[PDB]
Amino acid sequence: GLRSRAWFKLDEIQQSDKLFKPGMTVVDLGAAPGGWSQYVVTQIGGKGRIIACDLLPMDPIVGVDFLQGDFRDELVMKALLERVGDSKVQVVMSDMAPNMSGTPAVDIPRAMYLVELALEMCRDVLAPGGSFVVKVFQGEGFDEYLREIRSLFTKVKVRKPDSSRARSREVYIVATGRKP
Ligand SMILES: C[S@@+](CC[C@H](N)C(=O)[O-])C[C@H]1O[C@@H](n2cnc3c(N)ncnc32)[C@H](O)[C@@H]1O
Repeated sequence: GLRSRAWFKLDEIQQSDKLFKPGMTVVDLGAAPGGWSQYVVTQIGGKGRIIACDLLPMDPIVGVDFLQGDFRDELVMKALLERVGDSKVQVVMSDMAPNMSGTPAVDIPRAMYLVELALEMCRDVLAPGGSFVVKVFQGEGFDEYLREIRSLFTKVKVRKPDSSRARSREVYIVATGRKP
């Protein structure tokens, strides 16, 4: 197809939640191969920009400052913050997912650690009034994580994009209005 399933999932979320506007600065976590950043550039336009990160390398995209590295490493976090600089960040988007073993009691904790790191980054860099979109899996830790997100944002919705495989346990938490 012309675009990836991931690109279509974000397009569906943009349609339901209107997260991306012209000129915004966006952080893209777990960006490879680049569908979400590709999609967001069409919305924020040439004057907006994205600071992206993934363990894997990916094709460059004009307007996207991409840093290959392990988001769990504080050194990588520091380098991402050097790319954000004093730019106000209006949206943090995370599609990070760990390598899956196939065993829930192992995969869920692995995944939950990554989304907790994404939320912590929201606390530090997401501007007041900003948004967060994050891939989360159903099951252990979901309730507590949604609660943590609801305490940091004004409105929170749980989305299951039509393009998201009904067989997959993923959902996308879409939070808006980051609190002061
Ligand atoms: C679902 S794919 C992302 C697809 C992306 N949204 C797109 O549109 O192309 C998830 C990605 O998360 C990344 N990931 C997982 N753990 C990570 C970590 N510790 N640091 C950075 N990226 C990580 C992977 O390497 C994998 O590329």
